[PDB]
Amino acid sequence: APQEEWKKHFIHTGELGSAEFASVMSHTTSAMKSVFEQVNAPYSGMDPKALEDAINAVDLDNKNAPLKSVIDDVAELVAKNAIFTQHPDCIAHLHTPPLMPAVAAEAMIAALNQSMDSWDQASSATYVEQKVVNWLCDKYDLSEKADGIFTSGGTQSNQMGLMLARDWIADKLSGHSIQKLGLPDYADKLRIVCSKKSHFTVQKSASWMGLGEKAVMTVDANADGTMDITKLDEVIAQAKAEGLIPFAIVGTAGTTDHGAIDDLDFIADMAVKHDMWMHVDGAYGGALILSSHKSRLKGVERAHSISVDFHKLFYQTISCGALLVNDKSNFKFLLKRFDALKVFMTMQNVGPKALGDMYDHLLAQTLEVADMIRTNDQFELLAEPSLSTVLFRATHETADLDELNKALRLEALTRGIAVLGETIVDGKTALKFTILNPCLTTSDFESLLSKINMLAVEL
Amino acid sequence: APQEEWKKHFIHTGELGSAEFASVMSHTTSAMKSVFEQVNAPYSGMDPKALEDAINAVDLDNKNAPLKSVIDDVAELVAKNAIFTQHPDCIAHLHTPPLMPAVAAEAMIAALNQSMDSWDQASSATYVEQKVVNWLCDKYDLSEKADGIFTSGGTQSNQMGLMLARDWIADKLSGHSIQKLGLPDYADKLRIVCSKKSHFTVQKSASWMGLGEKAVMTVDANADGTMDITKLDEVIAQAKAEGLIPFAIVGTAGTTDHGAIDDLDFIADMAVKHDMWMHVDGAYGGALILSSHKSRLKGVERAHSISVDFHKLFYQTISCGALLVNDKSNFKFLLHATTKRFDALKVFMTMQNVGPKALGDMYDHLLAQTLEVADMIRTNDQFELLAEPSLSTVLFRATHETADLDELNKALRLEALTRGIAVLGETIVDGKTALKFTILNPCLTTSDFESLLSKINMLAVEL
Repeated sequence: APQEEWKKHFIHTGELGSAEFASVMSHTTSAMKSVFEQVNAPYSGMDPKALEDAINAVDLDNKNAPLKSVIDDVAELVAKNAIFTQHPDCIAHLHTPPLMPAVAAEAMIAALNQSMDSWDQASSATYVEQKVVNWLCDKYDLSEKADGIFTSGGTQSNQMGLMLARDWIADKLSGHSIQKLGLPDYADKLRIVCSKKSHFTVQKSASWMGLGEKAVMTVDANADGTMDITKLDEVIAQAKAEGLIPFAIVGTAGTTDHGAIDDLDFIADMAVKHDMWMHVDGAYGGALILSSHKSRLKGVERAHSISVDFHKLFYQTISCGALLVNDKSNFKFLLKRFDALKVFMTMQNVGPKALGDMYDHLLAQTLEVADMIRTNDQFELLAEPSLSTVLFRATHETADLDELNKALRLEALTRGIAVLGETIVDGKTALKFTILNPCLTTSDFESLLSKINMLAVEL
Repeated sequence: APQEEWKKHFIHTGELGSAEFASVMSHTTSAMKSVFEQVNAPYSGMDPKALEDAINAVDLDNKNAPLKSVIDDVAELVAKNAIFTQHPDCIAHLHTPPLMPAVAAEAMIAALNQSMDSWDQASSATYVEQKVVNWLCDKYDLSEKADGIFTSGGTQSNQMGLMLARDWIADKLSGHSIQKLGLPDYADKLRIVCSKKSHFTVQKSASWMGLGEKAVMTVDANADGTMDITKLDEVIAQAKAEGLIPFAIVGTAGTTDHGAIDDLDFIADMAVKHDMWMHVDGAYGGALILSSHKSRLKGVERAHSISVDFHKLFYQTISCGALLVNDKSNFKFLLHATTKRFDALKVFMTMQNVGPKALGDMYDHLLAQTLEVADMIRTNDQFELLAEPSLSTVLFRATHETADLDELNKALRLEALTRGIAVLGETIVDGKTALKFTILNPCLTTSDFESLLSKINMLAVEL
């Protein structure tokens, strides 16, 4: 009935159909510009309980306010108190400050609202995604039978590559269709091999697909975080001696805490020797394929599958991930948002070389930051960097450092002074920088170390 | 290292830090306005081979062009040749024209780039998501113990609801942790009961979680698309009598073709009698909770789990879905996506702006209009109505005294698409090719439908 009133809530084609659209989006842009301009820390420091109370009090039933005012309210309450990856002291996790071409692509994705499940919901988008996927297969130097699909991120990609592996091995061993029949009777013997430092989405993937955490067999890691190749075949051979069936092996290209890259070529050799599927978790370090350091990923091009997550080191907005396969017939076992537009635009604008130069810069800078910590007597460096993470702690001659560094991390977060990672290294609490922003200077790091020390002094 | 030239590629905080950002976004908003203004059909009608060739020819290596020109190029090649859900003649699928508040929300989501997996990556966002979840649990009248989480949409929500059911039943029967141990030895007996018209993500869900398509036990559907509850008790009793373990049942609130709503209350009573998990797939008709037709979902409040797709009839941009559970203790099975986006902002903004009553009013409208369109087809000798509508879909076909109708209706559907005249659904109804309207846009008029049927007839006359 009052359809004329409803027209303002929607975009329409033809003359004047998008005037309100342009007005509203111009308004949202200015609102966000004002937020960014007034940000002076990674977090506002607002009491999380007070923030929670104010959000909980918001009226979602009888407010019915003009959209521009709802945008102002969200700017003020939501945006102002968010975590600003764009601030130099937000430096904890694989949580990327977004690239401009991805933020622009999102504006077009939203307005078009294409659905990737069929051509007639995603005409030009279907071809864009395939073009990006084709280009990706070329960058990782995959075979002529290679293909890929965009997913929600590294988690869904890991789960998909491993679920492909699950169906692949059952078909191999006994021509058994898991898709039609469920898991085969020997499923309880199947085992996925991975490092102690691989992402927990390996165990989670195994649970989801019905094998359970018990299906995951770990191999000891080295001290730099890499899988220990001198133990690998032994773990596989002992399993087989016990009647177990190692069917998949996960090589990690960029561990979450160390940024370690497994020996992919040796892992690929093991996959050949023992007839396993190699899945490469390239969520973090897969971006190095564009850099001067591509050689560290040698063996990746031999993978059965590879998870690539663009919303980490490619700086794309969440979600943006792909799963690649060396042989697209493996997609037979399996027989949605336009996130590929982000990568399509990025590569035309910033381009792959620039991205690689950024990563070269990040690796060098991370070495420099380790050196800064090493020579600073209020800190202790806890590992030598492998990629763009730094592992370190505040130090004191009498204080209980586990206690100090846990308190430190949470205080810095709560006050909005810095957003720092926290892990265990060698049995000790470590703080973590995950350096992603390629525009930080040594003075940023110097100021960051000083903020952290000033907090340590008070605890 | 050219850190000063890289600066242009990123937003920064403080004075002048977001100047380029504003300029680029304003450019992009302008480019989309131009696109929308020049759009005059659901699809441009460009030869798909030509469009694919042009897209494949794009340089992703050595172009390295200024961002505004790349934006111009994508507007020209990608946007201009997209499927426009905003055009009245785009009317095939559960593919929604986006609500303005969802589009504005995406701008803020993209700029903040919060990651929902932890508070220190999503500080205000975590509470926004929980607020919206709590609100949803109210709207569906769930228990004091209810909770939910946002997902990528109906597929992920279906898979998660049924995976929870899978772990729930192993825990109940033998205290067996599927999380820790994998499927129990009796897994081969487990069965999920659904109708012949349920979404195929039930079978796909079963395949993903290790049970296989053979785990799905289908029950006959009535002609109107609803589950036939006539033999449902006996089908379950017989399965159990054979040593099978029916552990979950899917009630569909809005089937894909008919828009039929299963008798969710009786399914819930089956689940009490037979000790099963009832999962409600409300990806389509879950939205009716806000309308005058809420009564049709009676029984939804008793579900063990409910999937809700906001990017369908709630008009949110893809992705925007959630899975609700009546007892949050059931989430314990999940506890050992990661990186997930702040989609809940869309609903949070939409309910402040449009609000639930206005959406309810839109749905009342859509149900009435669908009946009106069915009537219009009924009294038009050029078409044959193939089902009485149940929600916002209409099933019909072009008719002719001698022509092969299966052939005619197939050809006109594909031709309407490739010429960009209309985006129409196609299905099978009583073994006959049917065309389909999925009416979603609440702003369409009688004259839109008259002209749409006229456009279709003219295609038919030529075929």
